[PDB]
Amino acid sequence: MGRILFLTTFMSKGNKVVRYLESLHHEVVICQEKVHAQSANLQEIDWIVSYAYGYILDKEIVSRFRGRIINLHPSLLPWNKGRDPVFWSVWDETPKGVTIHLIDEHVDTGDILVQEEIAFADEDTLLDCYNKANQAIEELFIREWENIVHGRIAPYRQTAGGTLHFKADRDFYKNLNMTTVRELLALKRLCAEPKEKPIDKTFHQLFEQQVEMTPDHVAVVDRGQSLTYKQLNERANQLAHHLRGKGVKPDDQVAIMLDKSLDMIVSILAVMKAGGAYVPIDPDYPGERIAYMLADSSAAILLTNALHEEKANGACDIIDVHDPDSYSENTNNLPHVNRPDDLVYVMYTSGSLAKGVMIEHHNLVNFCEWYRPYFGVTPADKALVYSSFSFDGSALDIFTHLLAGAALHIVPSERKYDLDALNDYCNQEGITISYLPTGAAEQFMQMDNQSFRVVITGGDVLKKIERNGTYKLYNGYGPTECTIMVTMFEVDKPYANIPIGKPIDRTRILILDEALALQPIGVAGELFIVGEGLGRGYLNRPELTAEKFIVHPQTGERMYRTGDRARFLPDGNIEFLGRLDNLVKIRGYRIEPGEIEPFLMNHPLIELTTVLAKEQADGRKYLVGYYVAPEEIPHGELREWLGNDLPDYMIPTYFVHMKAFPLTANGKVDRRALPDVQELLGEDYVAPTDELEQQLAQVWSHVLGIPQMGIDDHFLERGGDSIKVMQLIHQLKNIGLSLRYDQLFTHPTIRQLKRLLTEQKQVNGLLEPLRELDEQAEYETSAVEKRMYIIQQQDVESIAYNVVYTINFPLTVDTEQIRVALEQLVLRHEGLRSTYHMRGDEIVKRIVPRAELSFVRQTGEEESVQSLLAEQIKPFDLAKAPLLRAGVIETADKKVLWFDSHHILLDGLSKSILARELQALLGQQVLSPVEKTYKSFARWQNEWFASDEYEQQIAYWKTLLQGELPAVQLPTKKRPPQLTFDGAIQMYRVNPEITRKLKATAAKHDLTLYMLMLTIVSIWLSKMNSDSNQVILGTVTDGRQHPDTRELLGMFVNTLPLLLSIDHEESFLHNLQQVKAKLLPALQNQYVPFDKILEAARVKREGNRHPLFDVMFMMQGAPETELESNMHHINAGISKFDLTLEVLERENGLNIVFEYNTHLFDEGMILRMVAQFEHLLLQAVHGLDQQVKRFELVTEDEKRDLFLRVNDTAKAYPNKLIMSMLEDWAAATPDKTALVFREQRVTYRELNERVNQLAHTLREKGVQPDDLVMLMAERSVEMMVAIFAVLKAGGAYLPIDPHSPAERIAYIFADSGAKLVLAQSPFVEKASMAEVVLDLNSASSYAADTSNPPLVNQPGDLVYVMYTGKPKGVMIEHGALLNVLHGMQDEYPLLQDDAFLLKTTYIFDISVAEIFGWVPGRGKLVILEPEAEKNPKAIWQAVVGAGITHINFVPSMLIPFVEYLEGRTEANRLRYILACGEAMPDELVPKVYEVLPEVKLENIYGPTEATIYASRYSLAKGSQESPVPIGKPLPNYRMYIINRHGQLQPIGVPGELCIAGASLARGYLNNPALTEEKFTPHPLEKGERIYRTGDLARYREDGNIEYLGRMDHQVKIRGYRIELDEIRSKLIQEETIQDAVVVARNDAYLCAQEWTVGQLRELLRRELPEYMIPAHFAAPRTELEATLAHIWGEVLGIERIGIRDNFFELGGDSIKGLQIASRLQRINWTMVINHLFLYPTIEQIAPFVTSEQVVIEAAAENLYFQ
Ligand SMILES: *P(=O)(O)OCC(C)(C)[C@@H](O)C(=O)NCCC(=O)NCCNC(=O)CNC(=O)[C@@H](NC=O)C(C)C
Repeated sequence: MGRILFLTTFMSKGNKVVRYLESLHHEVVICQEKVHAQSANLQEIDWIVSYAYGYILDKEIVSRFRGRIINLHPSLLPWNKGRDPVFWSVWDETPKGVTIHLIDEHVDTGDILVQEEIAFADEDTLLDCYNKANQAIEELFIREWENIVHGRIAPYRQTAGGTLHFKADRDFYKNLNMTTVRELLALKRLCAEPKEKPIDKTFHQLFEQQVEMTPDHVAVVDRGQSLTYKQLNERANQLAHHLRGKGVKPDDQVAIMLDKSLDMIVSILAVMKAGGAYVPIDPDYPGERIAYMLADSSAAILLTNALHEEKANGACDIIDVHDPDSYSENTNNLPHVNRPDDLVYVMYTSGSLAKGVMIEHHNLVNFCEWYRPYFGVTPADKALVYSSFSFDGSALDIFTHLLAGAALHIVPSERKYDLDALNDYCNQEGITISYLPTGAAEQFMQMDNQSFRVVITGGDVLKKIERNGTYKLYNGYGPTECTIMVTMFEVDKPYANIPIGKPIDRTRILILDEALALQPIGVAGELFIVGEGLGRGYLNRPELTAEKFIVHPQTGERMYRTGDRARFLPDGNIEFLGRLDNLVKIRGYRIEPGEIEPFLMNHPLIELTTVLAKEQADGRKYLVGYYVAPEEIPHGELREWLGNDLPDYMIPTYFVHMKAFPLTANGKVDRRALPDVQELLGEDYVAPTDELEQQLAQVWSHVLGIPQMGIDDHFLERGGDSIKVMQLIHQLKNIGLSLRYDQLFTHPTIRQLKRLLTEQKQVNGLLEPLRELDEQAEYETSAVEKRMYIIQQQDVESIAYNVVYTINFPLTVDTEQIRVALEQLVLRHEGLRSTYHMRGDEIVKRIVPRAELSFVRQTGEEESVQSLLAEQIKPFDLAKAPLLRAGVIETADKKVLWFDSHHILLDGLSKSILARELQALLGQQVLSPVEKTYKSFARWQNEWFASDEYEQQIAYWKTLLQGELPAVQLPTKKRPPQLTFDGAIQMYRVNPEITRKLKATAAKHDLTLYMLMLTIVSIWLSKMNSDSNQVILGTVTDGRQHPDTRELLGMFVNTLPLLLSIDHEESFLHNLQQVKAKLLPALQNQYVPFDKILEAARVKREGNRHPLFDVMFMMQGAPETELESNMHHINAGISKFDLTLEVLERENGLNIVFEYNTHLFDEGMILRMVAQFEHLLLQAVHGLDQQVKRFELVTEDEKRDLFLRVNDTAKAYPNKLIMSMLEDWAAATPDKTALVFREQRVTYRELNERVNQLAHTLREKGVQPDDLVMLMAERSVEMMVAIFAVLKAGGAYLPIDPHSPAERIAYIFADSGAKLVLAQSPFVEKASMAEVVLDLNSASSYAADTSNPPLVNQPGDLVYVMYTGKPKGVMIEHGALLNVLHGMQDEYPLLQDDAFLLKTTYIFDISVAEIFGWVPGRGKLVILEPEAEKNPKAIWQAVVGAGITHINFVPSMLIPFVEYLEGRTEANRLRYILACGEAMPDELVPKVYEVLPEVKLENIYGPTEATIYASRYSLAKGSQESPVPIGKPLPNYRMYIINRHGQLQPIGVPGELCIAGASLARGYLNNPALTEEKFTPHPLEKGERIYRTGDLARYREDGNIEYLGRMDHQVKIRGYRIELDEIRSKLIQEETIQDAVVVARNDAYLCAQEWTVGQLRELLRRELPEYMIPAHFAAPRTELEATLAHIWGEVLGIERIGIRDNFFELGGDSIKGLQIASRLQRINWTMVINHLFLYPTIEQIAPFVTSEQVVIEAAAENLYFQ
């Protein structure tokens, strides 16, 4: 032992490490603050252990305790030294690990003691990586601390190079903690600084270079006149000489007021050559505007003519461009005075006076030097100067193409607006490339153009892509402040939101938040531009330039504040989402009107769309949808068209039809000339006509929050939920009318609702208030409160039903104001002051006046917040208040408020109420005191349980949940024997777009979003349950039966079992309506407690699963407060059920949370399932009229992973047929041993020559290719001589067992119709009814010619016909046999020194692998004596004597061969024992490797219709494979597992195995019907055939297939499939291995050296589920067991309970355990309820618990009053 000073600052004081040190009987002194060398915290201490310790230790301390200071750093030092190490281990892509090192004078550079390499998953979030890393360094310390303190570990120095980081180095990569590793590394590439050459040129320099390259090329074309490059250059130099002499210096602002002409191009280049920048002034601008631009530009010279000279009013030195005295005689290039950082132009932006944007030379050059190579601009191109020279569009028109040698065509403003004339000019002049603004483009795309090859657009949101031309379409984005454009996208596909593209050269785009921090990919934010497009700024306006042109506080880079919202897509392109301020609020919903335009244009008749937001003086804002179409479209039609996938507040109130959209002169839609409309409520508004219709409309207005409802307005499509329907019903009770929850979906408008209720009379008393209970000592609990109490008492140390939520606050929030407000809520709500105790056998509640809240204040870092939180999640004692612990973890950037409650208090609605009231109290707002208490509701409901309605509702579940309920066997792992509540979480986010389509679809078809998701979940579960027609799942309801309990803090949620049906042969919409028809009756009987529902159903209690259902589907509405939207639910590693799906509406989308049992599902299994749910969800929302059968579960990524891991087996194999190999080999090695029968040896030559003779004798009998001759012979050399001779002649051999009954051979005589029969002498008389019968033992049936007969067979000719219920003839071709032989030879090679054993009967295909397995490789075939296959002695004698290396065994016959060999030590040459014919016992693998080491046991599978084999799995000496897979396909084999509808099944889901490839059979002989049934073409093979095996099989994660039995011989007990092999193995593992086999009989029931009677059930109970226990195969001892029998019997209701009786079998539940424990406490016995689940028998549990509470009698006995 020794004293240890534990130094931690951002970790806790009670960590696993400290407690482990205390467990070793150490004294751990913990200091969370600074320590000075003279601090008493440094005396008598032997070690110093640091762990997330802020502050650096003093120098004297490091030297004084040298070798005794130990730090726990969560990194693989030397990598990521310092702060935030785990995050930097990912972002900098460094090695991952953890290090226990020594402390030196520097930051984590000391010598290492131990180090471990941890691995992060790409799909793990950063927070997941933090927990994994911090746990690894803690467990490593627990593992090595003793080896350190005892000096058993030698410190080693660090490998040289690594990384160091500090505290503020992550303040930009925040907001990224929930982002996965792959998505983080992607955002890195998409937003990290790339490595390029700078710009050392100006435009005139580059233009003067191109002028020398294409001097005589036409440069500008105005009217019919033209100008070449040299002529343009010389005319500009003349004017620039005159300008520079007048007094133009760099950074001057010479203005130009000319119309589009040649003189404009000359003028522009003259200013730049002189040295200045040109300020374009439109000659048509107002006079005051012209003067402002001149005054602001500070221009002394004006380049105008005589038409626009008087528009200056003596404002500058006018230089007429038509006066010859304005041009010099110098046509030589001027001397250069400019720099790449000089102004080139100043264009003004009238964003409403204008602002002069200043652009420099290097900005334009970077754009021009990118434009030319991007679009391939050649000197052969033609572009038009379309845009006015007062906009940056003309810069792209003029400057980008002049640097490429192209020709500019000046567009007269007389045209330009006539897009028909522009298409003419473009066609008759061959214009190839140009830039058209968005509005003009979308109108030009309706023109027949053949000249353009590239058309670029940009300015407004581009939507239309359908064009009448062969030109490529490009979309661009960019503000004038950043040159012209910064991103470019090629419009290839149709897009809803056409991307603005990827950044251009020397330009980087960043999507940031309001704090200028990096947003994750997909999350929107402000577009920030960085690169060589950023100009100097605004002219004479430095304040605004500092506002938009900012330097980054963390990157030091100059950025432009675009003010636009955008998001990065995964591909790399940027998607424009709108302006950050142009968001309008319609019906209280902030929307972007531009999101509606793509849906309206998708209408078949609308070709142009623009949605505008207009306002009325009253305040209300309305959307107007302007559309261009051939004629008008009905208003309702447009409301229907948008209603298919848009909510109501985004459906415009008014629609305006237009012939053509007005365009501004800039090329954009006018958006101000668009006609106006008019306070009307629309055309679909029908006002109430009766008193009841107005009464209902006001109730509808109150619930849905919409004023002036319509008679034909749909409740669900205007915001109605389930709670809104129940509100409507309750508000109608106050009126006096009764509406059922189902009648709303059948009457979803006020019109129909009136017709239903107008015949009803107002009844009083329909809504009774809740009576407030008078003051009492104790209060009775509710049924759900009792149930939560019963659950917690099973394991009184469980956190499964603990409710943890965290909220991240800014550091400005007073931590005490939170505590104060939380302490107010403890007073306001009696639930926070309620304590639950037990009075006898009754659970009661007691309210306490005041309770003390636990508010722990801590300090932590980002990589410790979770582990600081995880230790605060401790069990609750339901007898102690406040039942809610809280606290605040303060980091350097946030304050994490946390609280932990119990589900007996905090349900879903209680969390929303608590967040609402905390946000009010934190806002210093008043809180009107509460009015009702949970004690009142409990009494109300406990009384309602004795009503008549309750008896009606309990009959619904008794008449429904009784019978053989559905069985959902999800593809899980092996179910643990007990119950596991260990779990994890995976999340799937549905984007806001699909979320709208899901909601709009549900509303359109009288459904809620919950009903729609429930069907998708039901279909998802059904398809995983082998396409079941019925499923069972669970859900949760609010449980607020009395309407006065919606503001109370308590547990109300009730659990409902949902029995649903899915018809795969019908549409999604059909199943959607039938799901509603099964949910609504359940919601009408929803208030029966779940424990009573189970009892009424008379359900089992199988310990491997949960009652009634195993999967739960929950849905919570959107957050009502902002404090609620910023809350985070914590799982803490608990899964209450096998799988839970919760759909949470967050941020206009859907966050679907997958809570799963970690013992039943892996991370990869869940990742496949969340991807399959998305696959079905997208398939369904886009396939409503489609049948559910046509939806596929497997994803394209799973289809391609299954191919690569399984069906990628193609390998080119030689086409030399097996006969030609015997010829080729015999000629090479003629006297080498080929056959060995008994003690005689045949050589290749002897075999070949003997085979040749019988071949010639066969040819003269009419043996032609694809002719069949039957064989009746036993194991001999003649059989081998026969078989090979059949093939040499050209035919195929048909094996016929010679000892077959005459009826069988007659059948195969008829079906084959074959005439020839090669038989042995004892069987010639059996072939009596043939034609040509030859005795193989008579030299008459042989000939003299030892010559090899000619080759007459082709790779597609039949080689044998194996017969298999009347047998059928499987026809096998040559190349089929050649492929399985080459594959087996490539896998299990038989070489020259190796051999085979002929032991399988030739009426079995496995024999063929022995008949021919030796020919490739030139081995030998030892022919086992006939009937010796049953004698393992004779078998063994052969392998030892002949050196047999390849042997085939049926698993049943390998058992007697593994025996006998037990003990024998004779040497062996065996190499492969290939097993096939039946399922391999899991116990045989070790038995084989024990008796015969060095052998390689291999399990092979293959039907006769796939030659011989098809799949193989190599068993290893590890002996750990319980499934015993049949394996993966062989070379050029492909296997598929399909469902009942022909779809590929995913991993784990069972289906029918199917085969495909080269070694497939040609078909059944004389049975084309069966050939068409079992050999079918399939889209998986692209029209090629597949063989239906008829065997059930499942895919494994490895890829190896598992044999599940024949589909027509499948055993199912109560729906669940039975694996009878797993039953026998669990029965054989005992000592008495009688090896009894289990089989199923029908009465359907399972039946199967010890007097085991019913005790074997107890053995098969702790390993197998009750549905896989074979049905057919009182002695209380002490006073304790005698007592236990009485309490059990009295509670369970059973008489004479004996020990060794299963408590749960006797009807036990977690409720009856609490009763049994309660009765036992009053007699001072102590039983733990969890022990009942571990020791379900009395003799088992009586010692393992049932301790006594010691009673004493003393203290003060005698008193003496002095
Ligand atoms: P015993 O186990 O032998 O007897 C059987 C019974 C019926 C007693 C027992 O098995 C039982 O009660 N089963 C049902 C338990 C159940 O349904 N628990 C679910 C409770 N609801 C939730 O966990 C989720 N509800 C919420 O409101 C959460 N919202 C989101 O998570 C809150 C935590 C906010």
